[PDB]
Order: sequence, then C-alpha cells, then structure tokens
Amino acid sequence: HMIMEIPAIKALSRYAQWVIWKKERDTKIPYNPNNGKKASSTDPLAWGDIDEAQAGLVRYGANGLGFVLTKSDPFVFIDLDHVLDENKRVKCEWARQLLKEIKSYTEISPSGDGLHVVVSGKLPDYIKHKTKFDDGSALEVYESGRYMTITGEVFDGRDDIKELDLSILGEFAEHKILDDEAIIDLMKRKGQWPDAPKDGDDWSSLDMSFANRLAFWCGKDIERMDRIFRQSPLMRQKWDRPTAGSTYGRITLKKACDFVDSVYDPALRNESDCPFEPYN
Ligand SMILES: Nc1ncnc2c1ncn2[C@H]1C[C@H](O)[C@@H](COP(=O)(O)OP(=O)(O)OP(=O)(O)O)O1
Ligand SMILES: [Mg+2]
Ligand SMILES: [Mg+2]
Repeated sequence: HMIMEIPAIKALSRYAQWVIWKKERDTKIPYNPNNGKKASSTDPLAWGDIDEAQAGLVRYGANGLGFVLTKSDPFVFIDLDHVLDENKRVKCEWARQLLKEIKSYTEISPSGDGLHVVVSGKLPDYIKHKTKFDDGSALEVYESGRYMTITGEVFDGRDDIKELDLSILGEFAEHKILDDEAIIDLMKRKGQWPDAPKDGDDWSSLDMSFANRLAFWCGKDIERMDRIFRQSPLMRQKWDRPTAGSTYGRITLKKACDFVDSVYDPALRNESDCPFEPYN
C-alpha cells in the first residue's frame, strides 16, 4: 500500500518481472515469489507481478522486493555503491555530478550507503558494466540480464522515472572495447582451486604451488595462466611488481612451466596425469 504510491513503482508495476531477495551471508540471492525457489534472471515464469512479490515477501520472510531487468522493458538500472555517509548524504563527487546530469527516480539501496537510479533510455555501447573508484565507491550500469532490489526509499524526492539521454554515462564509466572459466570450473571440481591465504602462510609459497597446478591445467599457456591467476584468491599487487627485468608473477609462471613436465590435454582429458593433490 505504501510503495505503490510512488510514481516510479507504478511504472515498474506494469511488468510481471518482480522477485524477492534474501541475504545469504553477504549476497542478495533472488527468489521466485510464488514457490520460494531460487529465481533465474532469464526464466520469465520464475518471476511475478508486484502483488505476487509483496505476498511472497511476507510468505517466505524475504528481505525485500526485486525487479528483473529485461531487454524489452525500457528501464536502465544504475547502481552506486558506498556513496552515502552515515547521514545518507552524497560524499562522492562523481556520484554528486552524476545525479545532477541524470535526474530520474533515485532511491537508497538496502545497505543505506548506496543509491539506485532507474532511467528510461539506452546505455552507451562502449562502457563497462562495473567501474570501481579509489575511495571504494563503484558504478554498475545494467539494462538487462540481472535484477535490482527495490526499497522505495525515495532520495531527494526523485520518485519518477524520466526518459533521459544516457550518453553522459561515458564521463563516469570506464571504457571497454578451452575457455578461462571452463578451466577454472574444472580446477574447482578437482580441488585444485586455492583458498585465500590464512595468517601465518607463506603467500609466495602458495603462489608457486598454484602456479604449478596452472601450468598443468592450462597446458603451460603462460598468458592463460596469468589471466586465471588474476581472478584467483592469491592475486595481489606484488604479482605486477618489477623484479630483475621481469615481474614477480612472470617469473613465478615461467618457473612453474619449467618445473612442471606433463600438461592437461583437453582432447585426451588426462585428468589422472596431474602430479599435484587437491587442497584441504
Ligand atoms: N548474488 C547475486 N545474484 C544475483 N543478483 C544479485 C546478487 N547480488 C546482487 N544482485 C543484484 C541486485 C542488486 O540491487 C544489484 C547490485 O548489487 P549490490 O550493490 O551488491 O546490492 P544493492 O544495490 O541491492 O544494495 P547495497 O549496494 O546498499 O548493498 O545486483
Ligand atoms: Mg548497490
Ligand atoms: Mg531494460
């Protein structure tokens, strides 16, 4: 009764693309409002209308409402993280400047330190989805493929979705122009994916043990081992520090390729020829 008074929520309530979400440790997993199952962002019949989302919110005790964004709906979702201080005022200049150029429906995200802006328009095709900043804030832009939590906490009385040109987002987002994740999932299923270093562990000794495993699974493809290492819990700034005409990471990967003798062949699937045992 309270949130349906907002003009922007009425615009969103025309679409049967509503979900509910709940806190799993420190993530916001979306759920089907009708049966409580886990909701996909590509299955339309896993969603519901706003009345079903509000009923399921009470049925399963979820944390709040959500809205799945699709290519067909005219909405763009702008996510601004860690831009509000304790008093829920903007403390980041990039976020302040963005709100002055994109005056649409703005609400305070569930954690209270962020903002959501919902606009009607088209994203520029040359910007990254996520852009991080030095102070810790971030900017996520999505027009489809994922959902957004809905709180209804209107910020600065901006309670109406406007149709704005979004080419100005190029001033804030960074520009952008077997598979890697296939190898990662393979190593994870074999217990070859390391965990974050505990205190008292020799991190560089963990780097070499993991680089040794990468040399096998990646077939000693050093450019692939490097791309995978940067996504691993062992990545740090030392990986790119210069060390005697090279980087610590390049030297670590080249020593692993020399130390390791056998390789994993995707055609042969010689998973048993791995010389290293899984982690604990
Ligand atoms: N684990 C997940 N799986 C699928 N979708 C997710 C997941 N976590 C978040 N989302 C969606 C809904 C969020 O609104 C959107 C932005 O992520 P996030 O900024 O981390 O949460 P939030 O914007 O809902 O509140 P806050 O930023 O204040 O914590 O992405
Ligand atoms: Mg956020
Ligand atoms: Mg859309």
